[PDB]
Amino acid sequence: GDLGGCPFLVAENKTGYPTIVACKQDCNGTTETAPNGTRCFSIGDEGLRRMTANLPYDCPLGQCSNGDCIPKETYEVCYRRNWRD
Repeated sequence: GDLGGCPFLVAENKTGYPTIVACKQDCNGTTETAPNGTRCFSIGDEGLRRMTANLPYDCPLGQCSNGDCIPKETYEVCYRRNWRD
């Protein structure tokens, strides 16, 4: 063991409910894949990082299938919430 461990970056709704922004990631060469059917936003780690903190964005909803966030063509307001910045 020693493989993986990296947690998934999350967007949140106004009150703090988290949703992942990617359905897979690479952790030091180990791929980690979210369970099929998991709710996600199809914006990616990059997308979350580009969001201005504490501002509302219309985030595209999806559902994980084999490591990919498959968009539902629906949207929900989501936020990037830093500890500090």
